[PDB]
Amino acid sequence: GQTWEPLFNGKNLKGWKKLNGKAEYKIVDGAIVGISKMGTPNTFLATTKNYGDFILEFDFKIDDGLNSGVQLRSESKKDYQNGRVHGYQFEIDPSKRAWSGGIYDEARRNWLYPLTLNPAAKTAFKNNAWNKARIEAIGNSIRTWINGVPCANIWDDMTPSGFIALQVHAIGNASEEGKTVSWKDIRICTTDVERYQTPETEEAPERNMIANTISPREAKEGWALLWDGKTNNGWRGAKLNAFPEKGWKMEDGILKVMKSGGAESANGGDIVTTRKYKNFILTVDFKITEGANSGVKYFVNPDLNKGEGSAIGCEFQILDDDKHPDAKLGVKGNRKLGSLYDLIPAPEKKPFNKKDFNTATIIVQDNHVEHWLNGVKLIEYTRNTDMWNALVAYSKYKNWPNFGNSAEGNILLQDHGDEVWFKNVKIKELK
Amino acid sequence: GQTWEPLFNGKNLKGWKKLNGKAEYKIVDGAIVGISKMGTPNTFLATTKNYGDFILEFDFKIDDGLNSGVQLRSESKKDYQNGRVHGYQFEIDPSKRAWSGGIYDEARRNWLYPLTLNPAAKTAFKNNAWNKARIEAIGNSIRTWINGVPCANIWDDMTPSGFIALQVHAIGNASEEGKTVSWKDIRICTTDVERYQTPETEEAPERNMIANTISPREAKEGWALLWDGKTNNGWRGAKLNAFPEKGWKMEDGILKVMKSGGAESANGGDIVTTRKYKNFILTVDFKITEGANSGVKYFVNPDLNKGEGSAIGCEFQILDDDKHPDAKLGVKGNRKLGSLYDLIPAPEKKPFNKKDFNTATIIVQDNHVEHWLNGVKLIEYTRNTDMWNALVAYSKYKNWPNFGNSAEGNILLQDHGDEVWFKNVKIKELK
Ligand code: NA
Ligand code: NA
Ligand code: NA
Ligand code: NA
Repeated sequence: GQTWEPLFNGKNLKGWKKLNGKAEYKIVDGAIVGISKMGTPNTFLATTKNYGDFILEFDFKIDDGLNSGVQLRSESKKDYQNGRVHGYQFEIDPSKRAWSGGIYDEARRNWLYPLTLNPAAKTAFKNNAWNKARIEAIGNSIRTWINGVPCANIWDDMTPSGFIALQVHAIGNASEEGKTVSWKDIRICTTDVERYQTPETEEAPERNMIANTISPREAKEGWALLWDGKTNNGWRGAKLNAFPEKGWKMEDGILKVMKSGGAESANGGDIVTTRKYKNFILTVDFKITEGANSGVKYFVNPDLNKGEGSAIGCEFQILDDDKHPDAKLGVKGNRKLGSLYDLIPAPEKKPFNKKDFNTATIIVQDNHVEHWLNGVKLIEYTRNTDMWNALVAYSKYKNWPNFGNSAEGNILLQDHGDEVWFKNVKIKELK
Repeated sequence: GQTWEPLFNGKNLKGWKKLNGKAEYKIVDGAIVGISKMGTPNTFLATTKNYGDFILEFDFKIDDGLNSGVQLRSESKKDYQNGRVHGYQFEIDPSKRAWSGGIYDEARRNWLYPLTLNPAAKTAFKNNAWNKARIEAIGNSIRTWINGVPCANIWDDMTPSGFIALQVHAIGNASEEGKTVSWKDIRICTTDVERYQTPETEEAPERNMIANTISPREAKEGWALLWDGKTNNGWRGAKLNAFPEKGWKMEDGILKVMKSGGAESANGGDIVTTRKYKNFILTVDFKITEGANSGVKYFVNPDLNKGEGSAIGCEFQILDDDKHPDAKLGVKGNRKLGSLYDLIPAPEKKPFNKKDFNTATIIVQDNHVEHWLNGVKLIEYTRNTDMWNALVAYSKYKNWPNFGNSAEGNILLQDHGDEVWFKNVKIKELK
């Protein structure tokens, strides 16, 4: 049957090495017990072997008010932060936050898969009890389970192989000196991994960490890239037959609208998809600069505006609400980030992290439309209704016949003369 | 079993008399054949007997481009239009309008039950073929069927007994000169009518013609009067504790708002229900004067406006679109008759008969609302939505917090200083 190799023999610490911190690892009833300390940094008991593709299993228990984790495909390099342990980590969190089984990129990218991405896994961890963990690291796929509950699922290629390590996190208050985290029955399967892998029917939804790519899961699910992360393929200027020769830069897997005078579509101009879409889920990652303005448009007719300014369509406003003057204009905030520009305001409380990339989601299912920001629904509307047409009649789009009522339209990225970054521009066409 | 009496014996015209016009009635293969003429008015072949409660059955055929009908409980009085045949008539309509089986009040009230009130019955009549008809006139209930399809259902007490007559409608163009209508197998049942009557499960929805009353059907169906047709009971001034002492008159079963300077709620002021309603079907019959303005409001809070003008609520606009200046003042006609005033425009083409009474219907089912005019849906909307709140934010109601979003409110009739008539103010409370 399945060939399992023990990583810990229940007797001694053979096959392990302590890195960074000076916390103790004692053996109590066939379990590795990591003991908290004071004045020492994070400690890691790392395997003396590197593992690429594997199925890892271990039992774990932790004192409340303590944080722990198990490093996967992790490294310690003398050239990077004096051998500080970095890489994927299976979170052990007994706090009310409840992100156990989540993936944290230790001393590197930080949170990759927090349990906000899969909230039903928050109930998996049993406080002050033994918990059974399973990790499946197969190619670029890293998946985690706690007590049979799927927790995290990331698609990433940064480190294909590295060590497994047990974390004893540095403590801050005196009230946690002898507080322990314990690991037992640590075993690994490295032979016939594909024979014993968990099916796609019993996993957490995947998060693809490899910018501007379509994972096998995303492909099976009907996703395609609108931007390939390298070329202007699939895009043209709204009023041009080809891509603009200025005002748009592509570098480091980021599609950047250039900073100019902040004027509307006066630099390189807006860019549109070279094809039309009907029903879809459109996802766009964006990062703004101070006082920046841009937007994601859909139901676009690139031939309507032959004059100055932005091409005609419905818009997912992108803005620095704190600085850009347009945020205070319009009616009851209908020009702030995430709004249906000049029509429907985004709520006052929205999950926006101005220092990082944010994800815009636009869903079109015939007449039904939704705007999401970082997995939270902002607005909901229905075109081809008495309400829609009446609302459009009061707006900036009052002169456009049958505005936002057509089945098909192009998707657009706006030039509002400010520096805005884009990546992971993907589409899932719907029935 | 059922006792049937033939109205036509198949051989001669014994039991019949020709009234008004001079068109011919010939017998062809056991059928009465009415022949169209020229220069003669409508002709009626009337039974020499009067019938009150009965079940009438006949087969009928008509040439296309011709109009006919069968008179029920009808009269011919020397004191009434010099013997002009008047009364209920079963319509025979081969035109695209398709109101065969509908009830028309010949030389009296005109259309009582057009097939606008039961559009599924429009398919019943077979062109250039024989059609079976059934009429059940039982007390105040007059119901009709064509080929087993229920067509019309009226509740009326104007004429409990009269003759049955076959109509040869006066023709205008020479091309109709020869054209005929035929009626065969004309039989009547006057004995044990209740034993053979069609159940309520197989009829057209009823229209009650008896002003300010609740028919047995309406009562069973949960309808009640908001105005009893005689007293101010159930009504008070919007800003008063009692009914206004001026500007509102009750006479002849009509509720009248008096003509003054055309100012908004400056005469007797608006009148409101002394009760609040939640979910309902509200019906109002109204008649306007030239350049008149009024309205039916719902979701009313009589305590919001303590100043000048109309009380606060959503409004079914009542207006003379042709003359009143406010018709040109909205956004894309949102202040014209039937509109949700200043919010949602009624369509450009609406069934409004400015010389007669018209029926306004307002349906509230929690957040969902509809406006109907004379059995035709005008607009439909949903409050407590992003679209609603955004649309309200652009309107005259932009300063009212949570406008039109409350479950309950009073129903109001507007004083807009013009002469407007009301009757049949009824409500069906919903779950
Ligand atoms: Na941790
Ligand atoms: Na914008
Ligand atoms: Na007729
Ligand atoms: Na009005």
